[PDB]
Amino acid sequence: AGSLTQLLATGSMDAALTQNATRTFWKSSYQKHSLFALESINQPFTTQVQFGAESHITVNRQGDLLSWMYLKIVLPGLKVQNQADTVQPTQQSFASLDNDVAAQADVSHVLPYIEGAYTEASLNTKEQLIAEAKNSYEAAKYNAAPLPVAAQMQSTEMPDFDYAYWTEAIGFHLIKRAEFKVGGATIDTIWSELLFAMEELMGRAGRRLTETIGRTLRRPTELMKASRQEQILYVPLPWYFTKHPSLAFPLVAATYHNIQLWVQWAQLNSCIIKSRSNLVVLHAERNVPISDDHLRASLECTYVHLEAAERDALTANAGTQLIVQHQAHLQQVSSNNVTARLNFNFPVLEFYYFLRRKANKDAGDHFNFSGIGGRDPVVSAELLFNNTARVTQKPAVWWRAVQALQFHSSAPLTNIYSYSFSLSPEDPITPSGSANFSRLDSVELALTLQDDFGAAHDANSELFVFARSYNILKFTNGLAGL
Amino acid sequence: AGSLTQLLATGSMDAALTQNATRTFWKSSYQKHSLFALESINQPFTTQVQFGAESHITVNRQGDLLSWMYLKIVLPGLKVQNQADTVQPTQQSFASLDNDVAAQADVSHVLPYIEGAYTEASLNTKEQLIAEAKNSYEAAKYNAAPLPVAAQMQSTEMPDFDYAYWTEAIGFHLIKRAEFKVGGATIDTIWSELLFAMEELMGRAGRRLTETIGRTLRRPTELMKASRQEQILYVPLPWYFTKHPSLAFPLVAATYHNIQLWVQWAQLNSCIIKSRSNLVVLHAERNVPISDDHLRASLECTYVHLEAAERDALTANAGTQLIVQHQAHLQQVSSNNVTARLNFNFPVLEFYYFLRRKANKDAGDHFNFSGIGGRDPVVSAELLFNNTARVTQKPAVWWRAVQALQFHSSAPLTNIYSYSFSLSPEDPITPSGSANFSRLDSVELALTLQDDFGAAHDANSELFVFARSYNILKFTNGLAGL
Amino acid sequence: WYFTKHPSLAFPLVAATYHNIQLWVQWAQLNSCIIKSRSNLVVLHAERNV
Repeated sequence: AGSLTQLLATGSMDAALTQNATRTFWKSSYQKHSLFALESINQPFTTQVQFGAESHITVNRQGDLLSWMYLKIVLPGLKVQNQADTVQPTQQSFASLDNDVAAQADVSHVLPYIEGAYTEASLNTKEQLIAEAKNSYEAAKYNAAPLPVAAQMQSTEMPDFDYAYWTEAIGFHLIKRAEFKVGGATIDTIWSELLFAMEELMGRAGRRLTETIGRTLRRPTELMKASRQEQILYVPLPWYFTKHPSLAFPLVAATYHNIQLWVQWAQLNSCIIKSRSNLVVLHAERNVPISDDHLRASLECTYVHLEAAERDALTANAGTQLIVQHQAHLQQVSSNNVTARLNFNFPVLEFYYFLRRKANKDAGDHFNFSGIGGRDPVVSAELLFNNTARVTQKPAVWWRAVQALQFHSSAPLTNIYSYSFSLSPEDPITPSGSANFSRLDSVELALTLQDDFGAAHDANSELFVFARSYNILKFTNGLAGL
Repeated sequence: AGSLTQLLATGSMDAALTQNATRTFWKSSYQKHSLFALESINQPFTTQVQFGAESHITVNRQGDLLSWMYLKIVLPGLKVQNQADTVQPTQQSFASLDNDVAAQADVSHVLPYIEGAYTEASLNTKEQLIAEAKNSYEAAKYNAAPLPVAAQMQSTEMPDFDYAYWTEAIGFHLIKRAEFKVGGATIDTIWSELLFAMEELMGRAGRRLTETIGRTLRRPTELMKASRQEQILYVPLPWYFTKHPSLAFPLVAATYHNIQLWVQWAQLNSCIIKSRSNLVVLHAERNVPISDDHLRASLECTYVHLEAAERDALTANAGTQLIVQHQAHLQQVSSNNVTARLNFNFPVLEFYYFLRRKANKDAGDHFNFSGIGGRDPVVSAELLFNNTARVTQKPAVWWRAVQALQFHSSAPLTNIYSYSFSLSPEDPITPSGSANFSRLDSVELALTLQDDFGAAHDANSELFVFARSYNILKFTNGLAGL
Repeated sequence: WYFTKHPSLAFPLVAATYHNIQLWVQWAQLNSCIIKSRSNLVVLHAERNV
């Protein structure tokens, strides 16, 4: 009686929701699709792959569309030997944990707050004086309550043996820059720092790229274990056509253009960290000093094979694809107040920004975007259009956590900040907002950074700003162009 | 002036995106739906439930559709007593940690690499010699750099007291096989190993089945804590009709067919691990030896009640549902080169494969798909159609991590490999690609496994291959059939 | 086989489309394939040590 009465208890308001219902929950409807197949094919680079060099590949035409694209990287296992035991000790310098430049830079900021005879003190007494000076510095700069000295003395249990390892997220770090080219024109460009920021914000829970890029979430012991043997990494290249099947790049519609991936590789000296400064780093299998020619890479592409009728239709009329392109503003930081002039073009969906200390970069911690003592490097930021506040001054947590909560699949674990003009900037096919920067005379991101950011040992810290913008790729008569 | 100018700054390209806009972001539109209610009802098995037996239930007709289905399992708490203190010590044998068959099998592979007097050595000296021999084995087989001996000596802090526990993910392990039957015909079949693989790949972040199936992510101390008291598990049965409301099984349209769930239960000896070989395992409440009749299970079904008009429409014309069925190829492995002949039928969406060492199975670690020393058991795999490479030789990481990244909600924490012909194999209502195996004369999965896989103590290791295939379930005149 | 002796005798697969072509091989017994230095030796697979 009650359940039937609920179906009868309808009024004029229910008519807007349920009158002439076009859907039922109790019967499945499905759509028929055209026939297609997927094939994954690995392809060698056209030029030699080496650390610090640029390499390119011309993408083969082994199907009708191009869907997924992965850079397959093979890194050798690492071993170490004392320089005294080596017949040829001359190698490039690597970052070493006995010379922690990041910890030395952090100590340099607290030196003015050390009370007593620091120079003559025992090692254990120096560690105590540094921890007390950190409390005095943080009280003076941040009105922080002092932490117990014992809580600041975190011994990272480092192993009592010699090692070397590939840096955190080495699969991204290796790709300093990649360019997707069609007919000799650059269609899009991606950077190591952008790839990491995109994975932090858009990386879905349970599908994080951890193993696929050599990322351990800053657990040095896991990087050491992984680095003792050969590593095979599959780094996704997040081009517009890899984001949705309807955006797959129509190879058949671009028949008269070569499709190329160009990759600028990281220098070998930046890719490795060692336990001690006096160690030589060896290729674990070959027992020779590690060299720039030990980098191996290939391109793994997923091709789509279409039925003849769909292939012929796509060849006759591929039309236009909405694309997202990436733009970069890279700036050196030498002061706590920084203004970035964002000379980006087109309808910008969103931008990301973050800072890297010189000391973190020099320590080989390339994706450590933290400030001094691991703090947030940004105090506040403001966004100006033509000297008018588009976003008034907001604290770092608003740009990092509130923007990520509103617009992104994930909140960043590092100090990555974002701002979206789009309601859904991760939707590759549905435009949901933008600001046209080609119609603004000035776009300025004004930053107030933490105290002493870009001073002394951190002179030439880096500001990264990346923007995502809409453009249109047009296919006509076997040619493709922006 | 700027924001109004952006709305006016439109050209012929914007017309394809925004001309005659059929959607606004500033006004919600909603659809009205028909009236329905959901009811969860628990039902006993029609036959006795016991370990190692087969049991069935005829599903009641308590609503118009059948939606969710959970196997509700009740396991008793476990206690242990010394065999010497027990009036009836005769029980089935259980795996025991004082007789670690998996560790003994791993030691057997490194015996040829032990230098010195192993037989006469002290226990601590034997552990050192085994860790050194592991380095020599891994250097010889994999060109691995040696790990410090202290880093290989992981003491799992096992408690200094007697215990027994239910094996990891016991809720899946208990279900050796389940069959969904309609009118005496098997509509679909699921296996323990498939349920685990499906949860690894399709299990969403924050909705993993951990507690609901007795899974701890291989933390033995948590399995021990849970096993001291009665456990109630709710194991989801992932039938086609549980995946989307429009696929709910139309009970009213199948009025003349009995709907049955058949379950083949795991043997009790495989479900329990104990600290020591000389312990008797007791039911914690009853203080009697644990026996095959201590398994309790019931079926929890979610029924849908429809409004009379929708019920009558569905009874008159339920039509056809697209269904996904599961197929299995199960093979013994006795060599490092394995060819699996996949005699699957219908349009296959995707397949999963993985290996289990005999030693891991015998140790009661039923979902440990790792190789020797916890390594990846697959070096490479190739997929052939009619002796032509459909997927050329690819390394294990491509089949495990790249395929999961492209097509699945999650990456597996265990050595589960997949391959999809579908762009969205987790979409239950939208076909997005398949390969029709009923039109292929041969489908071969060729595997190169790690060295010594399936040799000696691992003779009769297991290969599992599961496929997901499309079929159609038809409803006509109160009957249902494939 | 006759078709391996001269190019003009190559077996015309296209002309035999409705017949399966099969090679059947009867293998020698393992006991006949091996000779050893001494009667009291066990013969092992060199790689597998079985």
